Amino acid sequence: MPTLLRVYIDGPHGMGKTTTTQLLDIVYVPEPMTYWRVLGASETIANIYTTQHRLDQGEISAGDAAVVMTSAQITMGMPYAVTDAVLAPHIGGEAGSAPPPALTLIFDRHPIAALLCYPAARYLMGSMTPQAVLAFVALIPPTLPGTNIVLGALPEDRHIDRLAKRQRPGERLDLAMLAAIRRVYGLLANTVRYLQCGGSWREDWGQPRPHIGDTLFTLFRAPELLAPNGDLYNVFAWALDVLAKRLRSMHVFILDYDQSPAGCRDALLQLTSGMVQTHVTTPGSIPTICDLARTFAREMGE
Amino acid sequence: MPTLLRVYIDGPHGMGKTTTTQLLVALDIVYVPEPMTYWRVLGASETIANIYTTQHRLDQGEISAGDAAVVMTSAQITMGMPYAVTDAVLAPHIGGEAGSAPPPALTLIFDRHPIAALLCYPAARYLMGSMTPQAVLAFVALIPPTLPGTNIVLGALPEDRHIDRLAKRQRPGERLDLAMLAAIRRVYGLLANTVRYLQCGGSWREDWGQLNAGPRPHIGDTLFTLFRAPELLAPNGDLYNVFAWALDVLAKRLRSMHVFILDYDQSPAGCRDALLQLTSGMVQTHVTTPGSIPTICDLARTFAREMGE
Ligand SMILES: O=c1[nH]c(=O)n([C@H]2C[C@H](O)[C@@H](CO)O2)cc1I
Ligand SMILES: O=c1[nH]c(=O)n([C@H]2C[C@H](O)[C@@H](CO)O2)cc1I
Repeated sequence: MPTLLRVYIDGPHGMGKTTTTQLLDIVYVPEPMTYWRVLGASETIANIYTTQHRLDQGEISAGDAAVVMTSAQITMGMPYAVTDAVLAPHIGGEAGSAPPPALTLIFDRHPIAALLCYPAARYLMGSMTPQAVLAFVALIPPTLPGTNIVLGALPEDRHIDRLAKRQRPGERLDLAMLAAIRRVYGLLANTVRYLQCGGSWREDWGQPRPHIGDTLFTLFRAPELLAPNGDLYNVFAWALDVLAKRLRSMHVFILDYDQSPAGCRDALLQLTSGMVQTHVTTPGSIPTICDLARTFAREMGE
Repeated sequence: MPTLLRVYIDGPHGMGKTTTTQLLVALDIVYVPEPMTYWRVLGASETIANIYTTQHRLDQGEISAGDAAVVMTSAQITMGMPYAVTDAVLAPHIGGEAGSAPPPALTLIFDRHPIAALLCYPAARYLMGSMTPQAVLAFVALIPPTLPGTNIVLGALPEDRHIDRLAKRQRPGERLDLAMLAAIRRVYGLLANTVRYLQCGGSWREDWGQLNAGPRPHIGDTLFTLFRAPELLAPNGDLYNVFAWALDVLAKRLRSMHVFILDYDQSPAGCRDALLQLTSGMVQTHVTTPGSIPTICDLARTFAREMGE
């Protein structure tokens, strides 16, 4: 059966991901901007940044910001969620990780962006409950074989300069969200290594590979998740087992962004060499995926 | 290898599902209750009270539509988490179908399936104007893959009788909304139809233009009929592909479910035995490890101990 290579370009916003991956047998599943702005709701991006502003300015409550914020995170990852679901059937097993794949699918972000990272970063900003965050983790789709996630690398001061340009419609420069999101993505990369090096959160919770204190597990030592004796409630501990399961099988690659669009584009091409591809499940899988990838781009990509 | 029998008793509230599920277990078998404690303390505060009050404010014209959807969506997310984590934690243990075939080593009886929190209630609330169709479709797209041996028992009770029942059985925060009762009832009716329409070979894409245990129902008698919303329609007249792809997920999730109907218009003991009768002809599954049994047993017993009642 033909082989496919899936590549999910992810990381904090304002790094140059999209603006260097478009540059990059090869299909590009762009950002669902039309779905965020119109199809699922109107100006979701604007709504997100405005609520954090009213929150920050004391015009609304933590609880107000939280319901508005949770609701919107559902809108943000909808296209990512259906795409996975419709795609999942065609993904076969690892391809003796071989000749060039029949198709390379470049995604502008992975389902965990809206299901884990942004929700985690907003909890870190005081606008989302760790319980809501864990609800989204619990809803992360199973990790199919060949899930290659490229995360971005760029110094802060430089990310601020880019961010100053990658201003989405409705977006407001919030260096705190920029720091909350950078940290979240940082912990994300540490979590994968932790899990892949054989770390057990249950065994390390009472506080070579990263320290549990440097993985995403640190965020869930939140007072809301703990019983009167400091015990993590089981529902939550089960949501953490699922986070461990989902993340350990992912393949993570770092693309340094502190270089030229060419260089970034050039680097992404090199990383390609160690990504895990897979076989499709049917003869028509490739053609169907392509049309899927083109139909998504036309409709929701702006 | 040891087999397992999972049964989710679902359907509208105010019918007697929880009582009979209990009874059934009072006759091994383990009970996975409604995460009441999660809905009112662990996940958030008084979520059921929050749900019924928001619709109310909506109805009173005190809150706008958008205000309510924002609250409903969030509330519905809290309502389903225990169901969703339990399902994701169970999954690695579920093996292939066995059948019924002799008695199972373990029988799990669930109070509602994940699709209640991720589909039925949201669809009923959309229908009540308290949530958006895109949001419902967003939940649908997130319904977990249907494990084999998914036996769903949906309840039936005459409308008048259901109404009088509701007029008693007090849930904290729940305020008697009969419009919501009918909505939830119709949603569950469409659900049953949908599973079947799907099993009789129905194709929503082939039948879109038209908008066993019985003949194939009409697409307009299935859940697909709710998604004929102008919000989800492209200027050309058809659904945008995002929503169309979500409906493909719905058909895929409900196609492998084994739905059964239980009559609630009888005594609690009757419902128990009527249910204990449906059970026999229900699909079983092996577990993936022998120790899946003890594992599964404790998860259920732990869930109940921490979230039930
Ligand atoms: O789940 C998400 N939540 C969120 O708030 N965003 C913001 C980041 C950026 O400003 C713009 C483009 O990424 O959208 C993105 C995602 I995916
Ligand atoms: O997703 C859900 N949404 C909802 O509104 N409910 C209501 C029904 C009943 O009032 C009470 C107990 O079931 O909670 C239940 C679920 I599961």
